[PDB]
Amino acid sequence: RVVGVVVPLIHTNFADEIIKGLYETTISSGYELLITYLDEDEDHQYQVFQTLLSRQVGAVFMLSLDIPSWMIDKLLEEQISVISLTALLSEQISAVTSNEFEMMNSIVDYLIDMGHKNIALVGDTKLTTNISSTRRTNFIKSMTDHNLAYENIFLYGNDHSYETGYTSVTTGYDINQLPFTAAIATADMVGQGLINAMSDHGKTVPEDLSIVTIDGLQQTEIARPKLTTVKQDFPEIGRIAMQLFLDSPQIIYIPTELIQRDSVLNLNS
Amino acid sequence: RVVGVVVPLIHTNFADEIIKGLYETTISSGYELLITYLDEDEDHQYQVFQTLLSRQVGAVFMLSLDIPSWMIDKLLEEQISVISLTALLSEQISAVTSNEFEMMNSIVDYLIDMGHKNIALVGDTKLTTNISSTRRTNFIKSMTDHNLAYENIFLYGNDHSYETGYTSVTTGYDINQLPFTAAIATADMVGQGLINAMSDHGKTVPEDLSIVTIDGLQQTEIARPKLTTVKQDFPEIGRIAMQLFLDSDEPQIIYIPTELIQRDSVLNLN
Ligand SMILES: OC[C@H]1O[C@H](O)[C@H](O)[C@@H](O)[C@@H]1O
Ligand SMILES: OC[C@H]1O[C@H](O)[C@H](O)[C@@H](O)[C@@H]1O
Repeated sequence: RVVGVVVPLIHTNFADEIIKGLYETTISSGYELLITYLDEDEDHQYQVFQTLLSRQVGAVFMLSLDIPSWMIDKLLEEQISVISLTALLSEQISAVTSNEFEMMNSIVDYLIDMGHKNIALVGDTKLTTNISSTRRTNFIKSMTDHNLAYENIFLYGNDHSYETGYTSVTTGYDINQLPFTAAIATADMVGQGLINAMSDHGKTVPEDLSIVTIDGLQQTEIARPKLTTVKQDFPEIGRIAMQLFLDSPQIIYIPTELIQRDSVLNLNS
Repeated sequence: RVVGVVVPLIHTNFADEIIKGLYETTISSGYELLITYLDEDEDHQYQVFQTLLSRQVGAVFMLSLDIPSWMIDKLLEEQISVISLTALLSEQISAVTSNEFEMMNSIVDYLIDMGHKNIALVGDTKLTTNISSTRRTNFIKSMTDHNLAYENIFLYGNDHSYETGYTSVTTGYDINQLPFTAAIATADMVGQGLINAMSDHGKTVPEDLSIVTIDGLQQTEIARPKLTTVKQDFPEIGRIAMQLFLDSDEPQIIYIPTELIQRDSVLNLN
């Protein structure tokens, strides 16, 4: 009675929170949890798969979004259950996730209510050949649904790192003449990068830039000012996913919450 | 051709860095890496052990200080190599670690050179029945080796959390009249807690409190002020532990060097 979890070698702190939930449910049901890491090297990825097959796992939980199709097919073809978390990896399998459009729309709704019109999405905003640009597309859809235009929509960045947040307002835009009043950060660390870049250049959040992040992990509480954030319930994603395996395709959505803290200015005030 | 790594459920981010090192050496030697978590429940611990020998691991790397003796013994008795990382778990096994006294002594030496005399250790400072209070003991030894006295030595905390750092100078001591001028934080997040507690109560680091942390991970770079820190080479610890296993067919301790990185969180009082 073993289940596997595949975690990217490069991941936000959210993996540990998902794993805490998976672990709670595996322990109480008589299963053990094996954790394995996945790099972007096809040959190493295959070695790993032989390690999932050869520990005769009953299920594999995927957190990545960057999993090769042959891995999912090979696992399913061995009668192993495959369930993806925080993303919809394949038509063929079930997923447990926060609802991406609802998260994004909750932020845009809020920032517009707070008087913002010119808004940036900062973090993982790139277009690629094989991976959906989920947040980029949802941001643009939500902004346009709220009757804002292309001229109000700003994008920056290739990943969820602190560095991307930091560079967005140093190399990306003119920190002394920012064309947006608010930034939606695709992960908490991007938000911290923004805070520090502003502070390091003698500016202050939220007076000089409002920020909202997605994930709502510890860093949003450690930041000064404390970051307004859409908090995901990562442990619940894990628990619900394991329970889905135990009870046996579909998509199950776990709700999120926009937590209002100290990083947004009311421009109507 | 598999090795296992046992990680505590409650861990600083040092584990990931060790795992990065382990992984690079396993990859290039044709081994695969199984990661398992360990909680405080003896019955769950035994299941984890059953998962380790049933997956026929050649070696098990231990990161915790809290592993039961019976697990180490049962693994060794199955002819599985056991090596501990960042801690010397048993006299029966090899270990790869930063040198704890050298780390602590380097920090105390620096703080005293910078004019500090009244110094706190904040973080995991508790005495227990079964786990050596390594940092507490080394702090005290170093302070007394430098001819300071018990009246100069302050302690606070039971763990390496942000909350322990934050609470140390708010509910542990009087934030308005701290009896120490510098705090040695046993983990980076403790240092972050200290910075925030000071900032939230109208004070500023380092003007009102100097801080040095142990570990030197990303939090020390994103903190403001940036934290002066003893940086451990966690990936090197991981690589060397795996290399020890690969090179083996008695038990040794291999010390991995550290370095004190001076940033923005210490004031010279002289
Ligand atoms: O951590 C930032 C993001 O990482 C991954 O893309 C997850 O799918 C997403 O839920 C998370 O917000
Ligand atoms: O992260 C704080 C401490 O945690 C663990 O106890 C490690 O053994 C130690 O090396 C580290 O400094």
